[PDB]
Amino acid sequence: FMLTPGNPKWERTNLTYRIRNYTPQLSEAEVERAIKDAFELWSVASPLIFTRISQGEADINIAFYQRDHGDNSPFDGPNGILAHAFQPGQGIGGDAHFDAEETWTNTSANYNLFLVAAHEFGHSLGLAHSSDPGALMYPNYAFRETSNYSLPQDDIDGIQAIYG
Ligand SMILES: [Ca+2]
Ligand SMILES: [Ca+2]
Ligand SMILES: [Zn+2]
Ligand SMILES: [Zn+2]
Repeated sequence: FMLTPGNPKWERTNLTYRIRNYTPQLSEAEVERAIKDAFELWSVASPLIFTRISQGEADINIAFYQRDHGDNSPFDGPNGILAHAFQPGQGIGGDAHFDAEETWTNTSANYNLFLVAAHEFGHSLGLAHSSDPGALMYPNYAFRETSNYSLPQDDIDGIQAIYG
């Protein structure tokens, strides 16, 4: 596994998240379900608890944006970069942005919002990319059955190394 340089970590364990907007490819429910299940993989392997707020200042804000979107790291249209996240911190820290131009799905067709969100959430929690091709934290996307999905061992090792 690989930790974000500088080892940034949340000095807190109950963190809140907020879904600022949705993608019209999927229903709101399915979007909300992908995010919830994505936060839970990490949750069952660490002491972190995740609470959703409908509005207000959450620790981790989630949003789908296009090209330029205020943070100096414009997305690039279809394919290529799918999403990105900010390491732990106050402010934009912890935030996860998804490319609004992608095809978001909840099947095997590219892309599956759950596998990508669970990936972004590791970064928001302080993990960098892993060189283990089987880890969720691998640089490039790959579909894995999601129905009864759980965190690969290399990723468990990773949040464990950070949070215990
Ligand atoms: Ca893209
Ligand atoms: Ca934040
Ligand atoms: Zn962004
Ligand atoms: Zn990544």
